[PDB]
Amino acid sequence: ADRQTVLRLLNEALATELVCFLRYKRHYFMATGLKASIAAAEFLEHANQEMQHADQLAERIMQLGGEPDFNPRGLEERSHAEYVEGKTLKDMVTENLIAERIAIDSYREIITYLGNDDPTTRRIFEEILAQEEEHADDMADILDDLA
Amino acid sequence: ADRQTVLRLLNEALATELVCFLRYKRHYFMATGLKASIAAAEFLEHANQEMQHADQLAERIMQLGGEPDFNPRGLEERSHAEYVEGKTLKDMVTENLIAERIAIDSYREIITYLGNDDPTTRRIFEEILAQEEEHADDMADILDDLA
Ligand SMILES: [Fe+2]
Ligand SMILES: [Fe+2]
Ligand SMILES: [Fe+2]
Ligand SMILES: [Fe+2]
Repeated sequence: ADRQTVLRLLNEALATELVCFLRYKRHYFMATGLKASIAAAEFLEHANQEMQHADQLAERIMQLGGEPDFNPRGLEERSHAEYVEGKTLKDMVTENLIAERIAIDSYREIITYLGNDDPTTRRIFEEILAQEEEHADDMADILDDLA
Repeated sequence: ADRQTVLRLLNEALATELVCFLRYKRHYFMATGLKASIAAAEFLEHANQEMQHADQLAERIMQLGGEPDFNPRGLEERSHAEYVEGKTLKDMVTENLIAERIAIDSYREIITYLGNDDPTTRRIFEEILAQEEEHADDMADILDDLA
Protein backbone atom coordinates (compact mmCIF):
# COMPACT_ATOMS: atom_id res chain seq x y z
CA ALA A 1 0.00 0.00 0.00
CA ASP A 2 0.94 3.65 -0.37
CA ARG A 3 1.94 4.54 3.18
CA GLN A 4 0.93 8.19 2.88
CA THR A 5 -2.52 7.36 1.49
CA VAL A 6 -3.21 4.84 4.26
CA LEU A 7 -2.13 7.44 6.83
CA ARG A 8 -4.52 10.00 5.35
CA LEU A 9 -7.43 7.54 5.39
CA LEU A 10 -6.60 6.65 9.01
CA ASN A 11 -6.59 10.35 9.94
CA GLU A 12 -9.91 10.88 8.17
CA ALA A 13 -11.39 7.98 10.13
CA LEU A 14 -9.88 9.41 13.33
CA ALA A 15 -11.59 12.75 12.64
CA THR A 16 -14.86 10.93 11.97
CA GLU A 17 -14.66 9.11 15.30
CA LEU A 18 -13.79 12.31 17.18
CA VAL A 19 -16.70 14.22 15.59
CA CYS A 20 -19.04 11.35 16.46
CA PHE A 21 -17.70 11.28 20.03
CA LEU A 22 -18.39 15.00 20.45
CA ARG A 23 -21.84 14.74 18.87
CA TYR A 24 -22.86 11.78 21.03
CA LYS A 25 -21.57 13.60 24.16
CA ARG A 26 -23.73 16.59 23.23
CA HIS A 27 -26.71 14.30 22.72
CA TYR A 28 -26.09 12.45 25.98
CA PHE A 29 -26.24 15.66 28.00
CA MET A 30 -29.29 16.98 26.16
CA ALA A 31 -31.01 13.59 26.54
CA THR A 32 -30.46 13.69 30.30
CA GLY A 33 -32.35 17.00 30.25
CA LEU A 34 -35.26 15.20 28.57
CA LYS A 35 -35.09 12.27 31.04
CA ALA A 36 -34.61 9.95 28.06
CA SER A 37 -32.69 7.43 30.12
CA ILE A 38 -32.00 4.59 27.70
CA ALA A 39 -31.36 6.93 24.76
CA ALA A 40 -28.90 8.85 26.95
CA ALA A 41 -27.23 5.60 28.03
CA GLU A 42 -26.82 4.51 24.42
CA PHE A 43 -25.48 7.93 23.40
CA LEU A 44 -22.83 7.80 26.14
CA GLU A 45 -21.95 4.15 25.48
CA HIS A 46 -21.62 4.98 21.79
CA ALA A 47 -19.52 8.08 22.54
CA ASN A 48 -17.03 6.09 24.60
CA GLN A 49 -16.92 3.40 21.90
CA GLU A 50 -16.16 6.06 19.25
CA MET A 51 -13.22 7.18 21.42
CA GLN A 52 -12.07 3.56 21.60
CA HIS A 53 -12.22 3.52 17.79
CA ALA A 54 -10.24 6.77 17.70
CA ASP A 55 -7.62 5.21 19.98
CA GLN A 56 -7.26 2.16 17.76
CA LEU A 57 -6.85 4.35 14.68
CA ALA A 58 -4.31 6.66 16.32
CA GLU A 59 -2.31 3.67 17.57
CA ARG A 60 -2.10 2.35 14.00
CA ILE A 61 -1.06 5.80 12.72
CA MET A 62 1.84 5.72 15.20
CA GLN A 63 2.78 2.18 14.13
CA LEU A 64 3.00 3.35 10.50
CA GLY A 65 5.20 6.32 11.35
CA GLY A 66 2.53 9.00 10.93
CA GLU A 67 1.06 11.57 13.28
CA PRO A 68 -2.57 11.47 14.52
CA ASP A 69 -4.37 14.77 13.99
CA PHE A 70 -6.49 15.65 17.02
CA ASN A 71 -6.71 19.37 16.22
CA PRO A 72 -10.38 20.38 16.70
CA ARG A 73 -10.19 23.24 14.20
CA GLY A 74 -10.09 21.03 11.10
CA LEU A 75 -11.99 18.04 12.47
CA GLU A 76 -15.28 18.64 10.66
CA GLU A 77 -13.53 19.07 7.29
CA ARG A 78 -11.62 15.78 7.74
CA SER A 79 -14.70 13.89 8.98
CA HIS A 80 -17.37 12.38 6.79
CA ALA A 81 -19.83 12.51 9.65
CA GLU A 82 -21.19 15.82 10.83
CA TYR A 83 -21.57 17.41 14.23
CA VAL A 84 -25.32 18.15 14.36
CA GLU A 85 -27.05 19.19 17.58
CA GLY A 86 -30.66 18.54 16.71
CA LYS A 87 -33.57 19.81 18.79
CA THR A 88 -35.77 16.86 19.74
CA LEU A 89 -34.79 13.39 20.87
CA LYS A 90 -36.00 12.10 17.50
CA ASP A 91 -33.71 14.60 15.75
CA MET A 92 -30.73 13.43 17.79
CA VAL A 93 -31.40 9.74 17.20
CA THR A 94 -31.90 10.39 13.47
CA GLU A 95 -28.64 12.35 13.22
CA ASN A 96 -26.73 9.53 14.89
CA LEU A 97 -28.23 6.95 12.53
CA ILE A 98 -27.28 9.16 9.57
CA ALA A 99 -23.74 9.49 10.91
CA GLU A 100 -23.33 5.77 11.58
CA ARG A 101 -24.51 4.94 8.06
CA ILE A 102 -22.02 7.47 6.66
CA ALA A 103 -19.22 5.91 8.70
CA ILE A 104 -20.25 2.39 7.63
CA ASP A 105 -20.24 3.37 3.96
CA SER A 106 -16.91 5.15 4.26
CA TYR A 107 -15.25 2.24 6.06
CA ARG A 108 -16.51 -0.27 3.48
CA GLU A 109 -14.95 1.93 0.78
CA ILE A 110 -11.65 2.08 2.68
CA ILE A 111 -11.57 -1.69 3.18
CA THR A 112 -12.06 -2.23 -0.57
CA TYR A 113 -9.40 0.37 -1.40
CA LEU A 114 -6.90 -1.40 0.89
CA GLY A 115 -7.49 -4.81 -0.68
CA ASN A 116 -4.74 -7.20 0.44
CA ASP A 117 -2.13 -4.42 0.68
CA ASP A 118 -2.20 -3.68 4.45
CA PRO A 119 -3.94 -6.51 6.33
CA THR A 120 -3.33 -5.05 9.79
CA THR A 121 -5.00 -1.75 8.88
CA ARG A 122 -7.76 -3.58 7.03
CA ARG A 123 -8.64 -5.65 10.10
CA ILE A 124 -8.84 -2.49 12.22
CA PHE A 125 -11.40 -1.06 9.83
CA GLU A 126 -13.29 -4.37 9.74
CA GLU A 127 -13.54 -4.43 13.55
CA ILE A 128 -14.69 -0.81 13.73
CA LEU A 129 -17.16 -1.36 10.87
CA ALA A 130 -18.78 -4.24 12.77
CA GLN A 131 -19.29 -2.04 15.82
CA GLU A 132 -20.69 0.86 13.75
CA GLU A 133 -23.25 -1.62 12.39
CA GLU A 134 -24.24 -2.35 15.98
CA HIS A 135 -24.42 1.39 16.69
CA ALA A 136 -26.74 1.87 13.71
CA ASP A 137 -28.97 -1.00 14.85
CA ASP A 138 -29.16 0.56 18.32
CA MET A 139 -30.24 3.93 16.91
CA ALA A 140 -32.78 2.34 14.54
CA ASP A 141 -34.35 0.47 17.45
CA ILE A 142 -34.93 3.73 19.32
CA LEU A 143 -36.00 5.62 16.19
CA ASP A 144 -38.70 3.06 15.38
CA ASP A 145 -40.23 3.51 18.84
CA LEU A 146 -40.30 7.28 18.20
CA ALA A 147 -41.82 7.22 14.67
CA ALA B 1 -25.75 35.54 39.51
CA ASP B 2 -26.61 36.36 35.92
CA ARG B 3 -27.65 32.96 34.60
CA GLN B 4 -26.57 33.66 31.03
CA THR B 5 -23.12 34.88 32.07
CA VAL B 6 -22.52 31.82 34.26
CA LEU B 7 -23.59 29.59 31.36
CA ARG B 8 -21.13 31.32 29.03
CA LEU B 9 -18.27 30.94 31.52
CA LEU B 10 -19.17 27.26 31.96
CA ASN B 11 -19.13 26.76 28.18
CA GLU B 12 -15.77 28.52 27.91
CA ALA B 13 -14.38 26.21 30.59
CA LEU B 14 -15.92 23.23 28.77
CA ALA B 15 -14.13 24.28 25.56
CA THR B 16 -10.89 24.66 27.50
CA GLU B 17 -11.18 21.15 28.91
CA LEU B 18 -12.01 19.68 25.50
CA VAL B 19 -9.05 21.42 23.84
CA CYS B 20 -6.78 20.17 26.62
CA PHE B 21 -8.18 16.65 26.25
CA LEU B 22 -7.42 16.66 22.52
CA ARG B 23 -3.96 18.13 23.02
CA TYR B 24 -3.03 15.61 25.73
CA LYS B 25 -4.33 12.75 23.53
CA ARG B 26 -2.10 13.98 20.70
CA HIS B 27 0.84 14.16 23.08
CA TYR B 28 0.13 10.72 24.53
CA PHE B 29 0.31 9.09 21.11
CA MET B 30 3.42 11.01 20.07
CA ALA B 31 5.06 10.21 23.42
CA THR B 32 4.45 6.50 22.86
CA GLY B 33 6.41 6.89 19.62
CA LEU B 34 9.31 8.30 21.65
CA LYS B 35 9.04 5.50 24.26
CA ALA B 36 8.56 8.20 26.91
CA SER B 37 6.57 5.89 29.14
CA ILE B 38 5.86 7.98 32.23
CA ALA B 39 5.32 11.18 30.25
CA ALA B 40 2.86 9.28 28.04
CA ALA B 41 1.11 7.85 31.11
CA GLU B 42 0.74 11.32 32.61
CA PHE B 43 -0.52 12.76 29.31
CA LEU B 44 -3.22 10.07 29.07
CA GLU B 45 -4.15 10.32 32.76
CA HIS B 46 -4.41 14.08 32.37
CA ALA B 47 -6.46 13.75 29.16
CA ASN B 48 -9.02 11.51 30.85
CA GLN B 49 -9.13 13.88 33.84
CA GLU B 50 -9.80 16.84 31.50
CA MET B 51 -12.75 14.87 30.08
CA GLN B 52 -13.98 14.29 33.63
CA HIS B 53 -13.77 18.06 34.13
CA ALA B 54 -15.68 18.57 30.88
CA ASP B 55 -18.36 16.17 32.11
CA GLN B 56 -18.75 18.03 35.40
CA LEU B 57 -19.06 21.35 33.58
CA ALA B 58 -21.59 20.04 31.05
CA GLU B 59 -23.67 18.49 33.84
CA ARG B 60 -23.84 21.88 35.56
CA ILE B 61 -24.79 23.57 32.28
CA MET B 62 -27.73 21.16 32.01
CA GLN B 63 -28.72 21.82 35.63
CA LEU B 64 -28.86 25.57 34.90
CA GLY B 65 -31.02 25.12 31.81
CA GLY B 66 -28.29 25.80 29.25
CA GLU B 67 -26.81 23.73 26.45
CA PRO B 68 -23.21 22.43 26.46
CA ASP B 69 -21.34 23.31 23.27
CA PHE B 70 -19.24 20.36 22.08
CA ASN B 71 -18.94 21.59 18.48
CA PRO B 72 -15.27 21.16 17.49
CA ARG B 73 -15.36 23.98 14.94
CA GLY B 74 -15.45 26.80 17.49
CA LEU B 75 -13.63 25.06 20.34
CA GLU B 76 -10.30 26.86 20.01
CA GLU B 77 -11.99 30.29 19.95
CA ARG B 78 -13.96 29.49 23.13
CA SER B 79 -10.94 27.98 24.91
CA HIS B 80 -8.27 29.93 26.72
CA ALA B 81 -5.85 27.05 26.29
CA GLU B 82 -4.45 26.25 22.89
CA TYR B 83 -4.09 23.05 20.91
CA VAL B 84 -0.33 22.94 20.22
CA GLU B 85 1.36 19.84 18.85
CA GLY B 86 4.98 20.55 19.65
CA LYS B 87 7.87 18.58 18.20
CA THR B 88 10.00 17.25 21.05
CA LEU B 89 8.94 15.73 24.35
CA LYS B 90 10.18 18.91 26.04
CA ASP B 91 7.96 20.99 23.73
CA MET B 92 4.92 18.88 24.60
CA VAL B 93 5.53 19.02 28.35
CA THR B 94 6.12 22.79 28.14
CA GLU B 95 2.90 23.33 26.18
CA ASN B 96 0.90 21.38 28.75
CA LEU B 97 2.39 23.39 31.62
CA ILE B 98 1.54 26.60 29.75
CA ALA B 99 -2.02 25.38 29.20
CA GLU B 100 -2.51 24.28 32.82
CA ARG B 101 -1.29 27.66 34.07
CA ILE B 102 -3.70 29.39 31.69
CA ALA B 103 -6.57 27.24 32.94
CA ILE B 104 -5.58 27.87 36.58
CA ASP B 105 -5.51 31.63 36.04
CA SER B 106 -8.82 31.60 34.18
CA TYR B 107 -10.56 29.50 36.83
CA ARG B 108 -9.31 31.75 39.65
CA GLU B 109 -10.78 34.71 37.76
CA ILE B 110 -14.11 32.91 37.33
CA ILE B 111 -14.26 31.97 41.02
CA THR B 112 -13.72 35.62 42.00
CA TYR B 113 -16.32 36.80 39.47
CA LEU B 114 -18.89 34.37 40.92
CA GLY B 115 -18.34 35.51 44.50
CA ASN B 116 -21.15 34.17 46.69
CA ASP B 117 -23.72 34.30 43.86
CA ASP B 118 -23.69 30.65 42.68
CA PRO B 119 -22.04 28.42 45.30
CA THR B 120 -22.67 25.17 43.43
CA THR B 121 -20.93 26.42 40.29
CA ARG B 122 -18.18 28.00 42.38
CA ARG B 123 -17.39 24.69 44.08
CA ILE B 124 -17.17 22.95 40.70
CA PHE B 125 -14.53 25.45 39.60
CA GLU B 126 -12.71 25.11 42.93
CA GLU B 127 -12.52 21.32 42.54
CA ILE B 128 -11.30 21.54 38.95
CA LEU B 129 -8.80 24.26 39.87
CA ALA B 130 -7.26 22.02 42.53
CA GLN B 131 -6.77 19.23 40.00
CA GLU B 132 -5.28 21.60 37.38
CA GLU B 133 -2.74 22.62 40.05
CA GLU B 134 -1.82 18.94 40.37
CA HIS B 135 -1.58 18.68 36.58
CA ALA B 136 0.79 21.64 36.49
CA ASP B 137 2.95 20.13 39.24
CA ASP B 138 3.11 16.87 37.28
CA MET B 139 4.28 18.64 34.13
CA ALA B 140 6.82 20.76 36.02
CA ASP B 141 8.31 17.62 37.57
CA ILE B 142 8.92 16.14 34.12
CA LEU B 143 10.08 19.45 32.63
CA ASP B 144 12.74 19.90 35.31
CA ASP B 145 14.22 16.49 34.49
CA LEU B 146 14.38 17.57 30.82
CA ALA B 147 15.95 21.04 31.32
FE1 LIG C 1 -16.65 4.54 15.58
FE1 LIG D 1 -20.54 4.52 15.84
FE1 LIG E 1 -9.28 20.29 33.45
FE1 LIG F 1 -5.39 19.96 33.50
